[PDB]
Amino acid sequence: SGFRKMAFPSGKVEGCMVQVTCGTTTLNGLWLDDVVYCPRHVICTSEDMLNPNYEDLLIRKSNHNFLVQAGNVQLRVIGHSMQNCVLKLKVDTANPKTPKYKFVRIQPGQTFSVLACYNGSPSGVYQCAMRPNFTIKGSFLNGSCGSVGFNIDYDCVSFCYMHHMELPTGVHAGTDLEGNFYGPFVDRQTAQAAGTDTTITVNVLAWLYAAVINGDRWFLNRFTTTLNDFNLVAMKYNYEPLTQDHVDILGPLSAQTGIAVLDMCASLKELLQNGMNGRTILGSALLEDEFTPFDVVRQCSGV
Amino acid sequence: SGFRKMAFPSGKVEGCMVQVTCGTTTLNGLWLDDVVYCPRHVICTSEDMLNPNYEDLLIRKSNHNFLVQAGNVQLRVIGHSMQNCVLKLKVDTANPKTPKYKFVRIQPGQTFSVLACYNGSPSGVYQCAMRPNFTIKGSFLNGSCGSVGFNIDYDCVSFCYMHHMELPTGVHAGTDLEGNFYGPFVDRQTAQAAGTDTTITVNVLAWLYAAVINGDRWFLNRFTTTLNDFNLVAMKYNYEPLTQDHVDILGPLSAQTGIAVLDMCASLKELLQNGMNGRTILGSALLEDEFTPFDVVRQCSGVTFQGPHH
Ligand SMILES: O=C1O[C@H]([C@@H](O)CO)C(O)=C1O
Ligand SMILES: O=C1O[C@H]([C@@H](O)CO)C(O)=C1O
Repeated sequence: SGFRKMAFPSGKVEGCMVQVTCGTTTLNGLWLDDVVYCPRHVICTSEDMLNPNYEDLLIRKSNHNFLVQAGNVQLRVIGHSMQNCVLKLKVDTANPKTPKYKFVRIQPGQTFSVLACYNGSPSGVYQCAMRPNFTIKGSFLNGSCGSVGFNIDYDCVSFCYMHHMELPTGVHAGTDLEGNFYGPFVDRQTAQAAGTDTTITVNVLAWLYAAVINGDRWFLNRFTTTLNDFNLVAMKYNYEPLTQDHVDILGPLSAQTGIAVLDMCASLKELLQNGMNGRTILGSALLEDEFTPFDVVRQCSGV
Repeated sequence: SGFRKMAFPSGKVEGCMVQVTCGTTTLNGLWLDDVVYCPRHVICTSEDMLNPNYEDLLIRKSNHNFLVQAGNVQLRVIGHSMQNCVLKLKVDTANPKTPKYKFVRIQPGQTFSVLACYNGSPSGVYQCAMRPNFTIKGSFLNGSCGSVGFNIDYDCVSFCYMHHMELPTGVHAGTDLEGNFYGPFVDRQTAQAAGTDTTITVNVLAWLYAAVINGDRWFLNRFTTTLNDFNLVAMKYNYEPLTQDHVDILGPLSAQTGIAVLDMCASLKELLQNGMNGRTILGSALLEDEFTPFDVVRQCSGVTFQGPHH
């Protein structure tokens, strides 16, 4: 029992983190086989980031301009190419600690673990979710660029995020491991607007189900609601629309607890209108939306 | 910027987790050098946990009754001894992945990362704190016993907790790596009450300091209070007393922010009585108390630890 923001073990990812330096700019790289992936803005200074032209800044660079350090063994760069917003540096040595891995692009609402790194050294691991506006509310300091987000599906490490930027409002943007940003963001220091951030409804319900599995039941009620009847209320409170797909996804949690999805939907709606009245659910005074239904299954059952 | 429940990188500890099976009971063990540490109740069945005598159940076992599996090597047990509530099994092979380690007993209020394990395979890592009532608010399922809690200095893993049981209120109890339980709990299926839990005051102040580092300053005021005057108000709200020691520990955060500890205490006093008035601090509507002053300093300063590339 008990419920925690649980991250995956970071060992398999620790063995892939390297330091990539270009000029006076240093950030982290992902070393899989004989390729090192890192944000392409490693070739920029601070003044450069105001309006960088990556076409030009890369043509001016050679293999010897990239200093890659794995621990403090220096990896020799033998090639370089740009794929969207990530730089791919081929080195002369394959990473002996490369795990079974896969490059995936996640949907908003899905969660993943982040291994925060500085100078290629691990600092901490934590869980977060891809917001509906394609930002993430992470913890990143200067030098953290190139840190990766990942899930471990059984034995395969699914890399899904590479950190690139901190926007002026404090949230963070990045790409998949093919270099395509999540959301409308670009690797330039400029005014960039995110979409309205909304709450991940299906995650709140999954988390409400985790609460009931853990003995928190005070928010259950006797009303019942439907699909259209739930969504008309949800979006006044900036909640994502709940689909029949979601209702199926919550099925296993419904069965484990014996409370139908539409019963639970009536409860949340109630919490939306009246508030929590000084009470708590799973140690929180807010409705948590960064646990997927799968996440609840791992902690309360086991995938 | 940003602030998160950050756990230590778990790589160095992942290489030490093994599966320990005795009879029909399977739980996790910690394999350091040629010794495997695990909870001693691996030798009990459900019928034995009602009122076990571990001296007896252990005398009726010998080395071949303990099956230890590391990955897909079967470790051969060549000795077994009991130290308080942990069982120590010597194996014929030293763990090649042993790091600097240390067995420490932590104080209530201190935090550590837990590597949740099942069948000797790590499943997840999360941060938590030793509650003042010597429980921990963990996340553990059946088979998780033997999971360990730890801190990392730089390359040294300080082991401080081994999981043993879930209390009926859903919280968890365990021992240090010498087998001594934290708190008044015992490894027998019996009536056990944890007791009233209090809020870790010095941790809340550390987290308030983290907030101001991150740009959240709305709770600051012009007042200062005295340790005695703050504690009179705090302890009416089920808060741990704040000592001169605590005030010292917060010194570095005070210097970094330019806010005296007793100034921050004046802010906390207000938040305790009036609430947050529909606002949030670091994305939370509650006062967080599971970040130590040290936890705030490294996360806000980006302290790193030794990776696997020597
Ligand atoms: O999160 C951030 O990303 C950039 C980069 O400098 C970090 O490597 C920055 O300034 C942050 O605060
Ligand atoms: O923490 C726990 O201890 C018991 C034990 O049966 C697991 O081995 C249990 O089910 C937990 O959740």
